[PDB]
Amino acid sequence: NRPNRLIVDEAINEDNSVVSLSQPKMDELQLFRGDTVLLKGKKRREAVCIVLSDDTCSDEKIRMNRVVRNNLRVRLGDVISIQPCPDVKYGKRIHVLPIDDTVEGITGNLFEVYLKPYFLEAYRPIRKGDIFLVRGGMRAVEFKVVETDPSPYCIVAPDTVIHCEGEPIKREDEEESLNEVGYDDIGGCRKQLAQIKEMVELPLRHPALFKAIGVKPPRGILLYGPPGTGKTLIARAVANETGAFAFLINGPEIMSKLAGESESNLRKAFEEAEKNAPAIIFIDELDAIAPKREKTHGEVERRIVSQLLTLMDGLKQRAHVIVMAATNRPNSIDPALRRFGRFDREVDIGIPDATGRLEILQIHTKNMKLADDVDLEQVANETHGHVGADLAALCSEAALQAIRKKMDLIDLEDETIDAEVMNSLAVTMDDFRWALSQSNPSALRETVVEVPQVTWEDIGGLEDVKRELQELVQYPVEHPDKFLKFGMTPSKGVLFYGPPGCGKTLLAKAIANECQANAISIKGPELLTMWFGESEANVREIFDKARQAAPCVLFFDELDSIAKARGGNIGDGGGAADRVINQILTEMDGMSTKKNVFIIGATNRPDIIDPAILRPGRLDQLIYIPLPDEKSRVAILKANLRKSPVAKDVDLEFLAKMTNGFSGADLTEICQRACKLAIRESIESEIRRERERQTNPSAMEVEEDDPVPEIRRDHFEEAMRFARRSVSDNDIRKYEMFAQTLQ
Amino acid sequence: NGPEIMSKLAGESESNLRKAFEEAEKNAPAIIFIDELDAIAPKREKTHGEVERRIVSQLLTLMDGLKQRAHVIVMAATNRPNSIDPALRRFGRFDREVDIGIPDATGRLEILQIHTKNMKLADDVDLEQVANETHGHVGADLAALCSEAALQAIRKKMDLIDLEDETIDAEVMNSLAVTMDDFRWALSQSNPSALRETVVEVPQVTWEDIGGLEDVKRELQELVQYPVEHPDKFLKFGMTPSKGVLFYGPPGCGKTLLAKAIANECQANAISIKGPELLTMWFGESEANVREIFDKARQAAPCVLFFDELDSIAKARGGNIGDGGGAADRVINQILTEMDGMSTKKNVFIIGATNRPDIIDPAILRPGRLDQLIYIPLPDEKSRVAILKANLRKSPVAKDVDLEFLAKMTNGFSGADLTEICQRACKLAIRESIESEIRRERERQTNPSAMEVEEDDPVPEIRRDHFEEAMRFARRSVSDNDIRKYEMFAQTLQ
Repeated sequence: NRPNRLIVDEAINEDNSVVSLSQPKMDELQLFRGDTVLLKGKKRREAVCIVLSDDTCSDEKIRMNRVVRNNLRVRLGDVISIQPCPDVKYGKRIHVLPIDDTVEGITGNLFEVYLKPYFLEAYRPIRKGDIFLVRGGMRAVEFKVVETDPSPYCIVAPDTVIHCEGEPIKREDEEESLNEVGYDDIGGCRKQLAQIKEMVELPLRHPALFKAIGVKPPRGILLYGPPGTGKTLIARAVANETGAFAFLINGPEIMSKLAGESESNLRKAFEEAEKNAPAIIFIDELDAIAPKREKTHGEVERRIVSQLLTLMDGLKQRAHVIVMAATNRPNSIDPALRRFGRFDREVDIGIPDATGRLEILQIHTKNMKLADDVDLEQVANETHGHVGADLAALCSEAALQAIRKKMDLIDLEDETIDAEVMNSLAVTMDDFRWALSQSNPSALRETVVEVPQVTWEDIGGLEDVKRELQELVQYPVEHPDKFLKFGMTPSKGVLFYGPPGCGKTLLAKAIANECQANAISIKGPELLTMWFGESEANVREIFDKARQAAPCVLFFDELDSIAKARGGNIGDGGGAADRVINQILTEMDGMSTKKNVFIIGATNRPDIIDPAILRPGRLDQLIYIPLPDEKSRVAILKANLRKSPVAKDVDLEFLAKMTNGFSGADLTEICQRACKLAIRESIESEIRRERERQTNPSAMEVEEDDPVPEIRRDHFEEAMRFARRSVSDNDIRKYEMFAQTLQ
Repeated sequence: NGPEIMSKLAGESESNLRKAFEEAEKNAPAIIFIDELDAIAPKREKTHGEVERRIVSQLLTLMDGLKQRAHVIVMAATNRPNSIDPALRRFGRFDREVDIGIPDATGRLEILQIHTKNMKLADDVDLEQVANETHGHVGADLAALCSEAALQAIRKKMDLIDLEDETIDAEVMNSLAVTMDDFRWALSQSNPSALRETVVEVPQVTWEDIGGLEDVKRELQELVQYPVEHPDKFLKFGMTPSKGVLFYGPPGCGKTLLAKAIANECQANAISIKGPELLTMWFGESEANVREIFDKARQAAPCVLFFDELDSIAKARGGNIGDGGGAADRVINQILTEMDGMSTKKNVFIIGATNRPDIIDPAILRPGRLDQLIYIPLPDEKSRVAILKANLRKSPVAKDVDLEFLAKMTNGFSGADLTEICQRACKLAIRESIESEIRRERERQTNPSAMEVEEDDPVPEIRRDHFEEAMRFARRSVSDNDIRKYEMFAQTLQ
């Protein structure tokens, strides 16, 4: 609705000093011809200069020299706030000096060769930060701000004095790129970024607006996350977007200096941050300054931790200063800092999922010059355990092997052709596959949080189980009003039991997928690790994480692992009590339903699970997953072969008909054996025909007809010739007895 | 400020601490506050160095030089008592201690009031309901919750106003208010900073929450109520109070629901400890913590210290046969020691509970200890009526359903089973309501009837149908063999 809130679009006058008009808009403005109009955009950098060299284009979209997009803006679709501010002072003059592309060739004076013919009767109505193109030649070189005799911008005049003693730069350009980093650059963490924005942007932009209510803003934020996730870029991008100041503190850099000099820098940091407008302080590798005091032994260490604490306690809320710190884990710093008034809010970064890795590949892949076969999606999905720095390494590896293996006899010779052939250079899928061959991910041990994609199309039947699940997880998160009306206490668990590998792990994920909620899976080996290692404190981390990421279906399978470890039902002299079970019970008893975190369990031998966990306030529910009946195996098969070709001579319904009861993994084994037979037959036929072509000197005999690009009935018939009923009837009867009489 | 003192140089640290007391002595009756004493005088086993002890010594000597003629008093803040050098916890030094604790439902209400003064609330804001459902919070979490709700209101309401710079912002802040949904959302994303600490407060459960047990009530009132009112009778007849009682019977028949009751009738605090803590101190082999509980029980008196699942450790090493050993362990020994080293004149009571009494060490039933055994039996006629009325008092109910009929149909049941029946009925009601609502919504959607008003909940309450469906799947959670075994345990108390 703001009248001067209008889009900006393409421009044709290669000189940036021109700014457009829109006569219907000029009638709205007081836009006068002369020196300058203040056209305001983002990050406070503007493109202020002479005006009215436009009205060639349509209205509602101001024509602004494209070079004022990289500056003052980012892309199209933006909006300008054009408001005149002509008649600026006439100081001495504005800086003259190039930046990047002038040392390449004759330099002379850098003013009187190429740039002099442009400050003619248009004597630079400018604003420091306006960047453009000006030359007396190839017509592509920048003109940047270096000096400032008058603080505000002016209109130059002859007879002045200029010193091109300055040198064109390039490292300065990299620094400018750091300033340039913005929301689109950082990728792979969307949900996390939204919280930081809603936390820091609103207090910053309008301080008095948030102060009027007077509620407390946050003083410090602590970011978790393994290395390489990208945390410096987040802080720099936030600072760039809020147009505020910044200050960086490196822990190792602080610790290197002398004992006496260590505190001076840390005091100066806060002092400088206090002398400016709303600013943000960043500390990287906090563990190097304030680790757990049990490890540290000395005098300087505590004498610096105390300084950090006292400085953090002297803000007073009237300075509009906020601090963010980077640390690997929460249980890695002195708990003194994790207190109110000190660091009190925490945000975890995590590990990018399949969606985020696609964004990271995109931001990195800009100069790749890819081919059609490059399927970035397939590349991203098969990238388990990588982080924001491993992907860059993978891209570099693929690119450099392309360079070498292709120009194995070109790049070795010195000649400009190298650059030329770089234009001819490209990248193929095989390069990416090969590079993925030698990729050692830096994180394959960390607990995984994400939304599994498994849908019930992946498992056919279990209708009543579907209904019960939707009752237990779906309905509560939609209509709490019904619980309020009838005063109801949600149930917080459910227990499974039945034969082995009948899809239990394939159901929990399913509900999460229908709930769009994350999921976490923990198996028996971890239970054995914390048993033998006798470290059950880890059980507090899992739950803690489950609390941060909610909702989650925390799934425990092979619950009977520890029970069977000390024998079966008879077991040892003891009963059915252990340590990890006690910690599980404690955490369950100390959890609030109002965070919507669900717990699921699984086991094959339910007779050897402690009954101490089936009382109210706990699972208190038992569900039995039976052997698949008719046409459930049909859906299982369709899921199995949906990634492999199949002919029509084979009918999955026939395979289902032949079997009279089977487990879940056995059908997968049958399909895999059929695939193995197909692969062997194809390879053998191909090699035999290749040998025929070799021994026979038929220099030209073209024949490309794969005898088996698919699968036939024969493969499945041979598979049927060797198969198992993996479960005996005695187990079925035992489960029937376990059903008891449910009166 | 402790950290402020520690930051300075070694030489400069003592000058400030001397100047503090010097200035305090130059004025009229004054008070000195030390925050985070742990930063200056921690347990010396942790500290290794020279400056640390050279400052603890200065603190002690300064503390010993008051002379009582200056009218100067000092208070210090510390997280726990076993966190400072015991030198300071001596006579002439710090000798009096006061525990702040964790605010209960009543206190959190006051904190909400003091914080909520510019909130500009609406009618629906029920601060009471907000306060009661605030377990585990402290004096700083409530401020954070207030801020979260306020700012969420600011954003979600002025999502297209506050983003534009204009004085109207302040003006719309006048139009700004807060709704209950904002508080509920804030409570959704609230992580309390204290959910593991022992709780001390007066439970509100009354005997209206459990109907029968007349003789049990009389004996309770004899054991806990009467002594705290007429010690003169004990003096006259020269009587020694009994300091314990033991329970035994089937599972979950209200044992936990009785101890609190007596506390409620006595307006005295209560503390509950369960088997998982016993297993934690067994496996962890840290029974010293057993001295903390009692210590706290001494500070907050009277208290009915309740131990349930006492047979947990007994069953852990098997049942009656168990292991080669008998019925002796470590935590039981510490319990016996602390009971033997306690004075009745502080009025602290101890209660126990268990389901399998045959596997509890008889070493604790001798005089000077519980020495009393009580059996809570299966509820008889109309006790289940009271338990039902307690169960559904937070839910609407129609008149077609008669709780007396439900009691009549059953011929003996546990305590939690009736709760399960009520919960299943509530689940059926919720499912039926949701299904009917969604079906009618789909009818309204598929039919382009732009205006068809009908607000008649088919079930804003519960009907019998739900209860007969519940009856169609119910369990007697306890078998008759257990009843006979308890009968044998009754033995012949000639």
